[PDB]
Amino acid sequence: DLPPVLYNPTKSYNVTPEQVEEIRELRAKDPKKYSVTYLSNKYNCTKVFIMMCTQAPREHQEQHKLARARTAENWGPRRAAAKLDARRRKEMLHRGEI
RNA sequence: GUUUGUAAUAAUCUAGAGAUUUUAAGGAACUAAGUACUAAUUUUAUAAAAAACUGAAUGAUUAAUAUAUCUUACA
Ligand SMILES: [Mg+2]
Ligand SMILES: [Mg+2]
Repeated sequence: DLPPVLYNPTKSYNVTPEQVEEIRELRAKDPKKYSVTYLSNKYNCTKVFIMMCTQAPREHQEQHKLARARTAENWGPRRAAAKLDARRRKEMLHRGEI
């Protein structure tokens, strides 16, 4: 037999051309309430696909980048260095260096 | 409280060195309790750098994409 399975995903198509429009009007109506997680669970999709059909307005996106930047300034020199190492190992991996 | 011991003044007595009384007097390094009388008392004194890796469980938020082309829209 073959060795154990580690990653065998299954693609699904649960959204229709009409439901895609509902995802667009909702995301633009209230991006705070109709988050991508809420729309993902509502239409039984992946959080990525929700982002492939529509994007939040530029105003809602800037506050997301700020929220992640404010939590980053709370890191000390020891945690900020470990975070940067984790981001470099990933880039090095895809360059064939790891 | 404890300790030392009956200060001075005054009264009386005394050859006079002294005695008696006021007198358990007057003191005191010490102990205990109480008391803010003195000192803890000058305008952001100093030091302290501060959340690793992998697996598992379980959340939040988000383009967390690519290819073709050079024009597109407005006025
Ligand atoms: Mg005694
Ligand atoms: Mg860690």
